[PDB]
Amino acid sequence: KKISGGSVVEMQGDEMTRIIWELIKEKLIFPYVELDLHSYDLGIENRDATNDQVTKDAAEAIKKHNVGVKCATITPDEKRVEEFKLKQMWKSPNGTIRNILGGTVFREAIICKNIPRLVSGWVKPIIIGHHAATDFVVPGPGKVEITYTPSDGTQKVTYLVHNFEEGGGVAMGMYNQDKSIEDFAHSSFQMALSKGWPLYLSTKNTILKKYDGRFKDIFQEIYDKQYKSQFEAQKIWYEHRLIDDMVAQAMKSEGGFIWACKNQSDSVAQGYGSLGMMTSVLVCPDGKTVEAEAAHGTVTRHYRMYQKGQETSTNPIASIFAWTRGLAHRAKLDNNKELAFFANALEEVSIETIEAGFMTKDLAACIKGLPNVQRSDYLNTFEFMDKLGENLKIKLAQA
Amino acid sequence: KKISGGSVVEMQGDEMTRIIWELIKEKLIFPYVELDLHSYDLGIENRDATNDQVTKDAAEAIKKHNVGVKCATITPDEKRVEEFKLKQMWKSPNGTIRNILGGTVFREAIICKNIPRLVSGWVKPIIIGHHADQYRATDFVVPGPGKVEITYTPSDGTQKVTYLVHNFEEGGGVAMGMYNQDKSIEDFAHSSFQMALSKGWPLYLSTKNTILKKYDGRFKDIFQEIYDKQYKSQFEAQKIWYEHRLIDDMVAQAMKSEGGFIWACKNYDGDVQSDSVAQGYGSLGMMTSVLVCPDGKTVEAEAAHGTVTRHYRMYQKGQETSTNPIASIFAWTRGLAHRAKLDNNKELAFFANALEEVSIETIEAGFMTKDLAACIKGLPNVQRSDYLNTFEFMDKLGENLKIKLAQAKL
Ligand SMILES: NC(=O)C1=CN([C@@H]2O[C@H](COP(=O)(O)OP(=O)(O)OC[C@H]3O[C@@H](n4cnc5c(N)ncnc54)[C@H](OP(=O)(O)O)[C@@H]3O)[C@@H](O)[C@H]2O)C=CC1
Ligand SMILES: NC(=O)C1=CN([C@@H]2O[C@H](COP(=O)(O)OP(=O)(O)OC[C@H]3O[C@@H](n4cnc5c(N)ncnc54)[C@H](OP(=O)(O)O)[C@@H]3O)[C@@H](O)[C@H]2O)C=CC1
Ligand SMILES: Cc1cc([C@H](C)Nc2nccc(N3C(=O)OC[C@@H]3[C@H](C)F)n2)ncc1-c1ccnc(C(F)(F)F)c1
Ligand SMILES: Cc1cc([C@H](C)Nc2nccc(N3C(=O)OC[C@@H]3[C@H](C)F)n2)ncc1-c1ccnc(C(F)(F)F)c1
Ligand SMILES: Cc1cc([C@H](C)Nc2nccc(N3C(=O)OC[C@@H]3[C@H](C)F)n2)ncc1-c1ccnc(C(F)(F)F)c1
Repeated sequence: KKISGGSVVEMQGDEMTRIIWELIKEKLIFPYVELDLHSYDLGIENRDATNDQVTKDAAEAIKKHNVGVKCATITPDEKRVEEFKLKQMWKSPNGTIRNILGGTVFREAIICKNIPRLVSGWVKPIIIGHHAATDFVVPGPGKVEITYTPSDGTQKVTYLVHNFEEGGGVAMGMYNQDKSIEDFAHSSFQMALSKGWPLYLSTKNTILKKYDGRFKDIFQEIYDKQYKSQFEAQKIWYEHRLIDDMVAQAMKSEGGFIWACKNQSDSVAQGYGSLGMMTSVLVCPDGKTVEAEAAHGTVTRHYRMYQKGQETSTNPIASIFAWTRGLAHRAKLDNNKELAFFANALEEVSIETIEAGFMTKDLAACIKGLPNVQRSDYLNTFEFMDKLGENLKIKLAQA
Repeated sequence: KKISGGSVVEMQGDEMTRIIWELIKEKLIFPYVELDLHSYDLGIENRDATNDQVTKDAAEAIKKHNVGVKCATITPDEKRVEEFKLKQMWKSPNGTIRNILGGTVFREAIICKNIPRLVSGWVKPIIIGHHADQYRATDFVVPGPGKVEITYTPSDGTQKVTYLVHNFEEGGGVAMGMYNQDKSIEDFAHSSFQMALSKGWPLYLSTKNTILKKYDGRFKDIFQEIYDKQYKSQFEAQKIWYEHRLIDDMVAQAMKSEGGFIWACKNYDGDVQSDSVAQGYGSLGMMTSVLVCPDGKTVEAEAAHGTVTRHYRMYQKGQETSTNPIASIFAWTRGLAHRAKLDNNKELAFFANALEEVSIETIEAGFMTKDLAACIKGLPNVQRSDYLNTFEFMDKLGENLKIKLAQAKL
C-alpha cells in the first residue's frame, strides 16, 4: 500500500520535458505515493486557451499549499506565436510565478563520483542563489544627474553621473528596496538552515560601497538578530566575501556551501553539458513556500528528433529531483517520515544508477567526450527511466 | 650585427617582477636584439622621489613611440606608505597610463599542451576584450521614502529630460546611476575589429540588449554600423566574421568552442571573470594583457598579474622561489611583434614569434615552474623534482632560445 504524500501543486509543461514529466509520475511517483494533487496545465496551448489564467492560478495554489513542482514551459517568442497561432506573446510563466510568490532561486548540481566536474576539487554540490532599471540614450553633450528627494522635502541630493563633453552615449538608473534585500537575506538564511551548510554572500562593496554595502549590512543585521543561534546549533556559519576572493575561495573549495550572489548558473551547465543534472528551487523568505523545477528548458531540439521518430537520450534527473525536493519539503512541513524517506531514496537511486555505468548520452559525453561516444556507452531516455524504475523498486523493497 | 628592434618605451617595476624583468632583458632580449629603448623607472621609490611624475612621463613616451612594455607595479594602499614611508597614496600607475592613452584592454592566456585548461576543449587561446562600468558608477543610500530621478540636461540650454527611477513609498534602499559614451563604444569597436584582423580570428560582442534595450542596444548598433562600413570587407577576405551574441548564449558557446576567437564583453569585471578564475585555477603566470588604443597604432603590453609580493619576501629572506616569467616574457614579445608590424621588420617579427614558441615548447617538454607543475599534479601535490626555480627556468629558456635561433639560419 502507498504513501500519503499530502498537498502538492503540480504544473505540466511542454515538448520533451512534458513526455519525461508524465514518465516520472507514471513510473516513479504514483506507484508509491498518493497525492492530494493540485494539478495545473501550463502547456502552451492551454495557456493560450485560458489567456494565461492557469499560470496565475498555479501560482496562488503554490502560495496556498507551500509546495510546487513545475515542468519546463515554452516561453513564447515571435516564432512561437506563429507556431501555435498564439493570441499574443504570453509572458514567461516563470516570471509570472516568481512575481506572485517572491523569493530567491537557488541552483544546485547533482554530483556523481564517476562524472567529471568542471573543477575537479568540487566533490560536494555548491548551491548558488542570485538576487533578481531605467536606461536611455544621451543625444549629446550635457549633464546626467541622479537626484533623491525625501518625502518631507527637508533636503535634496543631486549626484553627478557624468558630464558628457564630447558627443552622446547612454545612461541608466537602478535601485533596490530594503525589503527586497531583506527577503534575499531570509531566503538565503532559510536555505542554509534547511541544507545544514554554511552561507557566503559575495558583493563588490569595495567599488559599490553604498549599494553593495547595504546588502552586507542587511545580511549581517538579520543574521545577528534572527539566525545566528540557529546557525551555531547546526555548527554552520555566515560570512560576507568580496566577489574577487569568493571566486578564488570557491575554486579551491571541495563544495558543500551556499553562495548568495549580489551582482546565471544554468548557462555554464549548458556549456559544460550538465544542464540535465542541475536542479532549481525558488525559496520564499517565509521558509514555508517552495517551488522546485529543473534548471533547463523543454529541450526542443530533442523533442523535434523525438517527433520525427529518431531516438532520444534526454536526461531526466533534474526533472526527477524537482519531485524529490518538492516532496522532501512537503514531508518536512508535515513530519512525514515515510515521504521524506521516499524522496531521499529516489535521489540515491538516481545517483547509484549513474555511478553503476547506466546513464544518458550527455553524461557519457561528459566522461569520454562526445566525439568518442558510441551508442552502447549510453541509454536512451526510455531505457534509462526503466532502469531507474527497476532500481527504485529494489531499493524500496530492500527496506 | 644583432636584430634592429627600434623604438620601444620600457617601464620598470617592483619586487619579484622587477627581478624577473631584468633576467628577461639580459638573457632573452639583449643578446639578440638592440632596441631604441626609452626606459622609465616606475619603481615606487622613483615614483615617490619624482612625485609620480615619471609615471605620467612614461605615458606620453608611449603615445609618442606607440609601443610600451611594463613591469608590474605596486599599487599604493595605506599599508605601503608605512613600509616605504611614502609621501602620498599615489594612484596606481595603471589607471594613470590608461586614462591618458585610452583604449581597450585585451586579455589572452598562453596555452600549453601538457597544461590542462579549465575547459579541456579549449586548445586555442581565447581573447577577452573590454573597454578600459561598475567602476564609473555613482551609488548612494536611499535613507527613507522619497523619489529617485535621473535627468539629462543638454549643454545648449534646451529642455532637460527627466526619468523616474523609483518612488520609495515605504522604507528606503539603494540606487545608482551608470553611463557610457559613444566615443568609448566606438573605440571599443575599432580596437576589437582591428584585434580580430591582426590575429586572424572571428569576433563576438556580448550584451544583454533584450533587457537593457537602449543602453546595450547602443553597444550593439555601434559595433554593427562600424563593421558594416569599415571592416566587413576585410573580415570576409580572411574568412572570419563578426557577430553579436546574447551574453548567456555566448557563455555556453564559448565553453563549447575550441578557442581561437575574440570576445568583446560589455559588462566585464576583468579582476573577477579573468584574473580571479586564473588565480583560483592557478594560471595567473600564463595570463597576458595588452592595451590597444583606437588610433590603430599605440599599444601597451604587460603581464596580467602583479609584483608577486609573496615570492619576493621569500627571495628577500634567502629562500628559493619558483616564479613564472611567461606572462612577463609575452609582454615583451607582444610589444616587439607590434613594433615589427609598424616597421615591417621581418627579422624582429620572427624573433618575437620564436621567443613565444621557445617559451611554450620548453614547458611542453617538461621544464616548468612550480605553478605549472601544480596545474598537472594538483596545487598541494608538487615535489621539488617536478619543477625548476626562477633562475633555473630562465637558464633553460635561454639555452633553448639560442638553439632555436641557430637552427633558423637554414
Ligand atoms: N524554466 C523553464 O521553463 C525554461 C524554459 N525554457 C524554454 O525551453 C525551450 C527551449 O529552450 P532551449 O534554449 O533549447 O534551452 P533547453 O535547456 O531547453 O535546451 C538547451 C540545450 O541544453 C541541453 N539540455 C537541456 N536539457 C537537457 C536534458 N534534460 N538532457 C540532456 N540535455 C539537455 C541540450 O543540448 P544539446 O542540443 O547539446 O543536447 C539542449 O538542446 C524554449 O522555448 C524556452 O522558452 C528555457 C529555459 C527554462
Ligand atoms: N598590473 C599591475 O601593476 C598590478 C600590480 N599589482 C600589485 O602587486 C602587488 C601584489 O599583488 P597580489 O595580490 O599579490 O597579485 P599578484 O598577481 O602579484 O599575486 C597573486 C598570486 O597569484 C600567484 N601568481 C601571480 N603571478 C604569478 C607568477 N608570475 N608566477 C607564479 N604565481 C603567480 C601567486 O600565488 P601564490 O602566492 O599561491 O604563489 C600570487 O601570490 C600589490 O602591491 C599590487 O598593487 C597587482 C595587480 C596588478
Ligand atoms: C560554484 C558554482 C556552482 C554552480 C552549480 C550551481 N553548482 C555546482 N556544484 C558542483 C559542481 C558544479 N558543476 C561542475 O562541476 O561542472 C558543472 C557545474 C557548474 C555549472 F560548473 N556545479 N554553478 C556555478 C558556479 C560558479 C559560479 C561563478 N564562478 C565560478 C568559478 F569561480 F568557478 F569560476 C563557479
Ligand atoms: C567567476 C565569473 C564571474 C562572473 C560574473 C561577473 N560574476 C559572477 N559572480 C558569481 C556567479 C556568477 N555566475 C553564475 O553563477 O553563473 C553565471 C556567472 C558565471 C558565468 F559563472 N557570476 N562571470 C564569469 C565568471 C567566470 C569566468 C570564467 N570561468 C567561469 C567558470 F569557471 F564558472 F566557468 C566563470
Ligand atoms: C573564455 C575566457 C578566457 C579568458 C582568458 C583571457 N583566455 C583564456 N584562454 C584559454 C584558456 C583560459 N583559461 C583556462 O584554461 O583556465 C583559466 C583561463 C580562464 C580564466 F578560464 N583562458 N578569461 C576568461 C574567459 C571567460 C570569461 C567569462 N566567462 C567565461 C565562461 F563562459 F567560461 F564562464 C569565460
